[PDB]
Amino acid sequence: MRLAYVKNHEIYGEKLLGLTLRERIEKTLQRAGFDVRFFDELSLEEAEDYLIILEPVLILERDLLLEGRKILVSDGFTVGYFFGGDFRTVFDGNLQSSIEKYLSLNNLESYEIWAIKLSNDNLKTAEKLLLSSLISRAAFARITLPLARALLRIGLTPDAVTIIGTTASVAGALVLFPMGKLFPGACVVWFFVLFDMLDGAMARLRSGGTRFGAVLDAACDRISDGAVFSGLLWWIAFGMRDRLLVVATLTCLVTSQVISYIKARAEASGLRGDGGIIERPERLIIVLVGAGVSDFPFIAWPPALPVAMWVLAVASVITLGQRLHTVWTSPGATDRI
Amino acid sequence: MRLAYVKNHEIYGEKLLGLTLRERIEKTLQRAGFDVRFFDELSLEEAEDYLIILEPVLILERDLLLEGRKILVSDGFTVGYFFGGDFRTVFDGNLQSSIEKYLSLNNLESYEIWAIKLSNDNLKTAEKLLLSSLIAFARITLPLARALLRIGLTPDAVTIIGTTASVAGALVLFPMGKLFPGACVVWFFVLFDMLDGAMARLRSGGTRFGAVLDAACDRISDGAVFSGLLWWIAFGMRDRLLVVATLTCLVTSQVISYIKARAEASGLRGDGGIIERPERLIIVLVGAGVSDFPFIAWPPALPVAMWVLAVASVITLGQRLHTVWTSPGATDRIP
Ligand SMILES: CCCCCCCCCCCCCC(=O)OC[C@H](COP(=O)([O-])O)OC(=O)CCCCCCCCCCCCC
Ligand SMILES: CCCCCCCC/C=C/CCCCCCCC(=O)OC[C@H](O)CO
Ligand SMILES: CCCCCCCC/C=C\CCCCCCCC(=O)OC[C@H](O)CO
Ligand code: NA
Ligand code: NA
Ligand code: NA
Ligand code: NA
Ligand code: NA
Ligand code: NA
Ligand code: NA
Repeated sequence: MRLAYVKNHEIYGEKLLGLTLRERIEKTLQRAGFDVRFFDELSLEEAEDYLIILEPVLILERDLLLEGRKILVSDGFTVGYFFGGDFRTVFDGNLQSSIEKYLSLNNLESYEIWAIKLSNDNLKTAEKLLLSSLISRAAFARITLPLARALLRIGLTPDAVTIIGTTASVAGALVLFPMGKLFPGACVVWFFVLFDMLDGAMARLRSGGTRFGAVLDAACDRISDGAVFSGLLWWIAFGMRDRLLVVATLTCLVTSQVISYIKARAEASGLRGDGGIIERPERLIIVLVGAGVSDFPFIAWPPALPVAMWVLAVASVITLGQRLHTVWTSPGATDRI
Repeated sequence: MRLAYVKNHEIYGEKLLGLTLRERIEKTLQRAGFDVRFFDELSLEEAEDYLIILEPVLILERDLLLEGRKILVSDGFTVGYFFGGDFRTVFDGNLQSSIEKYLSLNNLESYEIWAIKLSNDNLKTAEKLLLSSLIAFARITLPLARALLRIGLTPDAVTIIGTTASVAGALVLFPMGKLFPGACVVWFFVLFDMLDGAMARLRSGGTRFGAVLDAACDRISDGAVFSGLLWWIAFGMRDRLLVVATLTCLVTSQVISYIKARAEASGLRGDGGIIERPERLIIVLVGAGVSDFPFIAWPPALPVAMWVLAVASVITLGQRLHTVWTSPGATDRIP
């Protein structure tokens, strides 16, 4: 049903980390559900999908999801094409002319794949990238990049997007949470936290960000977390009138601020301060899911808000210790000044 | 290589200002480029220079430069000997006679250094002289630091103790409405946490970890102060507008410090602002204390201090950000 036509190249005969690039790309495409056909002159068997790979490439993605009609790209180089079966009606023997005709007749999008075009002079980089791949950031890039392109094209800048997302998140948190609309507040806050995350991709498309932009993005993270926790606290203290839960919420707020501060300050002194069980994404998911479940339409479970807040509280205290341990074990930490 | 042979003594195990005299003289001589070897009977390893210290001594000089053949002295007392490697050819097992022979065979000059020969009955004077060497503040802060070091405390321990005591004061006294005693306790133990700097100066000089810990504990103390105040304001006073002002103060106090830390982590500046941590603490603590002052408390001091602080904090939040924006290299593109 799915055929992957790979053009034979000289470098696919080279070995890399025990296996040849030929078998490597073959198994990679087979994992993606493709039947692999190497070729020198293209003969289009009847299929529903065609993945045609013309340049020699090492694919660095484990899970490859291809749909629609796309041009696969990698660092600006056009790796291959993902066409429908209808391309057989346009393929007239001359591959370049058929490809150009098909691109003129159809709507195609670009598909940024984590891969590297193989040449005689970059195989060491291919080895390094394969090791990096073996340890989804690639799927994150493949989703964020078109949105970043669109936002840049309508005149937005990465820092502007940071401020927009942070302002919308604080507005949602401080408006919807105090009046008890925990589920729509959780949705709005999550949407605009994801929105604020786009500034990095936008700066990558501008061939570079700035240090001020990074500092602004992080300080805005702190502002947004403070606002989420403050709006939840307002609801818990004055809506629910729950003193124990206020204790948990104040603990969550202060500890999340200090957890981020430890990493920042350790790096300011030239040390490490990262780590911990609960970082910002897990922290936001636990509190927002707890708030959303507590106000879910029709079948809300109100105890989800306290359970999330208490678990996070303990999970934050522990993290605060863990990061301190990181600072304590960083080289030069106990060095005398 | 140059070897410093120090004769072992019981008194080198005594601690002065947190560190032992053995470790103190060891680090001092290592700063001078010597490999330090403690001994009771001398075995001369091969070296280019020999620094022989026989009496127990505290060296009070930071920069010691030894080049020729010399006799180190201090106020008439012979501190040590600086001989060449050729002393290995004259050492016959008995150190005093070999030293006298080497002195008879060579011409040496007396190098007057700043040191003190240690005895059991002058350790207090030696500690006072060491304190003079390492550095009101002098009458109150330094003796308190010396006392805290003497009972085995270290700077990081005092940081944690002072922060824990201030957090306890804030979280016990403020929520039940005891704003004046809470302000007193918090101020006292913030000063206590500040004693960590003097203790580090008296010891090695402090660590990067210590600096990071002191600052993170500052953040914890500020969070606890504002949280106890918020508890009282929300459930004791039932004043919601003042609660928004207090939440603004809390969040902004965390974020203001985070900006500076994060900018410095990026190699930029982030300090400044109209209201810094000492001013913030003075404002909120004075407002709470005046609001709960004994006999004739003035209730409006708490809200005025908070709202000012809120307005003063938000502005500060911008200023530091502007500082980051104007730091050299801030807006440079990173390829
Ligand atoms: C500084 C931001 C303040 C602007 C807040 C905007 C809220 C608009 C009102 C939205 C509808 C909420 C209705 C409601 O039930 O609560 C009203 C409440 C104020 O009313 P009152 O009870 O104080 O009279 O409303 C509130 O109390 C809002 C609670 C949020 C207060 C916490 C502010 C913390 C700021 C976070 C960091 C700031 C960035 C520098
Ligand atoms: C610009 C700001 C202008 C503000 C103008 C004043 C507004 C009204 C003041 C209310 C404070 C509450 C008054 C009564 C509560 C006293 C607060 C307090 O500290 O109480 C301690 C004591 O334990 C309690 O019994
Ligand atoms: C580390 C920073 C995060 C820690 C955050 C912890 C905040 C909660 C701590 C103590 C509250 C103690 C409550 C003491 C009793 C309440 C007094 C009260 O307000 O009672 C009002 C009364 O019911 C009608 O006027
Ligand atoms: Na951002
Ligand atoms: Na920027
Ligand atoms: Na951000
Ligand atoms: Na209650
Ligand atoms: Na301290
Ligand atoms: Na230290
Ligand atoms: Na401190």
